[PDB]
Parts: sequence; structure tokens; C-alpha cells
Amino acid sequence: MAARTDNSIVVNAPFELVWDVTNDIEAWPELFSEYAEAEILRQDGDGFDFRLKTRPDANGRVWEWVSHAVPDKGSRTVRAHRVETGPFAYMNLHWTYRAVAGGTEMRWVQEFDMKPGAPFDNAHMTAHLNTTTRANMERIKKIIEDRHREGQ
Repeated sequence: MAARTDNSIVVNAPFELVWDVTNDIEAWPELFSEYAEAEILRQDGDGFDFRLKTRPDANGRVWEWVSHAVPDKGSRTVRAHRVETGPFAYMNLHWTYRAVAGGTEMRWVQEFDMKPGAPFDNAHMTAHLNTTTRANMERIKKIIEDRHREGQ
């Protein structure tokens, strides 16, 4: 009854680099094709809230919202969720990093449910997010590997 996406990818680089690149919020406009702006608004000890503003989407519509994140480097995981849910009833995010042979495996999990009346229903939104997440994970993969190559 609730929607969810679960995607993984291996980046041939150490944990430290993979972690610092992906958690660098102010760089998301460069890492993610959908974001035009991204800024940390404030810090609340363990965690912080940030604002995201998209580039025109497939229909030319620009979206903006505030989220709250709680990264935990010690446990190689990061949790986040929308504060201003937009068309979502709720939107949760869970990322994990695991050391594997050759690099680091990133696993991104999204848990959400559409508000009755939203332009998208669960099934269609799930497919959409799977598509966009896969493209972003592959993109970020190349970027991190370039940096790594440059550091060696």
C-alpha cells in the first residue's frame, strides 16, 4: 500500500571519498541533473535542514522544498525526509555505504506515498524515481571515479 525504491551501485573508490562527495549538499546542483540550487539553511546538532530548487522538469515546471537530514558517518548511513512534502504525503530517504572488493557500494532507498489528488499515483511515481535515481547514481559514479583518478 506504500511505495518504495531500492537502488544500488558500486563506485570504484574508497569510502571516505564517496562519503564526502555525496554528502556535500552545496555540490548537488553539480552532482544531480535535477537540482539548480541547494543550500543548508540551519544546523540542529545532529542534522540540518536544507532547501532544494529544481531545474525545469520534463514539463518545464520548477519545484522547491525544504528537507531535513541526519548523516551518520560513524555508521556509514544517512537519513533524510521532506519537511514540505509537496505532492507527497511523506518522503523518506535512506542511504548506506558498504565496502566491497574494489570500491564502495551505495544503496539508496526512498519510501513515500502520494497525496490523494497528486499528478502522480504511487506506481507511476515509483517508476519515475527509479529511472532518475539510476541515471544520477551512474553519473555520480563517474564523477567520483574521475576525482579519485585525479588524486592518484
